[PDB]
Amino acid sequence: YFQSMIKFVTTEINGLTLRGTAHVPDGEPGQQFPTVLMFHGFGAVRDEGFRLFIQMSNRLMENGIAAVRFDFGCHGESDGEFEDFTFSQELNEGSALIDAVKSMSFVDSTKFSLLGEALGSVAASIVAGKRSTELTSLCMWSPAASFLDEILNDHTLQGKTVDNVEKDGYFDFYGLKLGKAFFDDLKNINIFDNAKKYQGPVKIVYGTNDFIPEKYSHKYMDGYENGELVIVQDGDHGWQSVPSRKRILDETMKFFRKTLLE
Amino acid sequence: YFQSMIKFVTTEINGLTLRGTAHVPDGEPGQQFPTVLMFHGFGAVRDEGFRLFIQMSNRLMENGIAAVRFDFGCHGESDGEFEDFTFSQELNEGSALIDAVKSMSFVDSTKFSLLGEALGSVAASIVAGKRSTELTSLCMWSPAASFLDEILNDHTLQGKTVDNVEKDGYFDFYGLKLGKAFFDDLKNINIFDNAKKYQGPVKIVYGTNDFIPEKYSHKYMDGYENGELVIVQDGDHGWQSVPSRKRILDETMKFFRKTLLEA
Ligand SMILES: [Ca+2]
Ligand SMILES: [Ca+2]
Ligand SMILES: [Ca+2]
Ligand SMILES: [Ca+2]
Ligand SMILES: [Ca+2]
Repeated sequence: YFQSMIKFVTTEINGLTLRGTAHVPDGEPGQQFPTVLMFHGFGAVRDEGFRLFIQMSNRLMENGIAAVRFDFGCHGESDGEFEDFTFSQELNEGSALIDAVKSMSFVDSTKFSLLGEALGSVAASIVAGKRSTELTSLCMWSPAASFLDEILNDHTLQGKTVDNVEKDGYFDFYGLKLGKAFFDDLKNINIFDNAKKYQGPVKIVYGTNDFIPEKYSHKYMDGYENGELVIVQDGDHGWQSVPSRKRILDETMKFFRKTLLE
Repeated sequence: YFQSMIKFVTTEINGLTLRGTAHVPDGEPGQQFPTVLMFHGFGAVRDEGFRLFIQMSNRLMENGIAAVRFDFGCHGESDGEFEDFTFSQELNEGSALIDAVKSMSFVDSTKFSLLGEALGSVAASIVAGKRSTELTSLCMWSPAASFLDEILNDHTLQGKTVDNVEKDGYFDFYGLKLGKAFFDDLKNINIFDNAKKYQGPVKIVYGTNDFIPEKYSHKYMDGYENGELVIVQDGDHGWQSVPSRKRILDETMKFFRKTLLEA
């Protein structure tokens, strides 16, 4: 019998090494656990903001659910330059990470779910529709499903103009160079028609102080046969208040207990 | 022969597992390399913001300098609750990390330096002064040396009031609880009298848009026998523009080439 452990994991997808962390519950040798794979947001890292995914991972681990989270390609400690990042490759990696994680010794291939934050929720929704028979459930926090509308119609990315990409040669995201390839690839992305292909249990948690409009969470619900939408009064995009951090962890543990343990 | 590699490392300090990443250059079996140990800022993680420490780590690694960076206790993936965090224990961990990292198999303990960002620069400056023979050189980005003055004199932590910590039991830092122990421990901290004990090469990089007042960088320089201050026009606290990111990486590689590869 081995106590719980935190270990570091890697995988190779399309020639990039993706680097991640796994939180494995207490158990006997060779035990396979229900597992949540977590997708971080745009230009974020696998910890997410202010220990958010770390706290969620430990909460799951203490309750018998393994938690795995990788840096996407061109993010965090994974290989790849942000200038080469495209959302299509994030989607390819998210699908490939299902098989990478289900191959791990401690993961029950039949009790496996996705959790997302922000753009990671958008990726999770699309991967879930394309790999619907792989997922026991799907949980989406603060989904950034407005990102196509904002960039393509309002010509901004998180409020900053995208109209100087040709003049500058890049878009400046907090000191990272985001390339033209990202913007050229946006025409290939479909969120909601792909997302409605997943008809397992879905939970969406939206905070009223999120800068993403609430209507995008309702649009997801319009397409889900088994959706639940929780509106957290005065929650924000990253669950960056003490009360809303407790709320997001509790609501999510409740959902994964119901769908992966009960 | 071995190509460069990224490996994950852990060490135990005062009952907490601290978790870190090491970037090891290309080399022969058992080769040892000049090494930079990096200290992140307050409530940050070992990647620092927007890949900052990752980019610096890879730049060093590509040039034959190993880079090591841990989450401090109560930060990132390391053990410890933020409610229990104190700066004194950060200083103790920084001291213990010098010893743990100097014993790593790929580290040349005779060519070993610290790099800091923000509060990590303050920690680096104090540890460097207390362990004045241990470091080949010291580089500080955007040192947050105002933090005691801000909390103790202006009664704010990054602009938010600290006056309710005793009544309410904690301070809310972006969803994390920061306990009274942190605030009670501030009286134990001395920055500048400790920092001036280090007499090796020091480089400070300050951006004109940093919210930390420039005067604090001059106070450090006033106590350093062998200091250099670079002032980056339009640089900010976290080096969060493409031009200022290029500048900070280039200036720091230049300093570590001089102090770790050419000396
Ligand atoms: Ca246990
Ligand atoms: Ca593979
Ligand atoms: Ca690789
Ligand atoms: Ca090489
Ligand atoms: Ca431990």
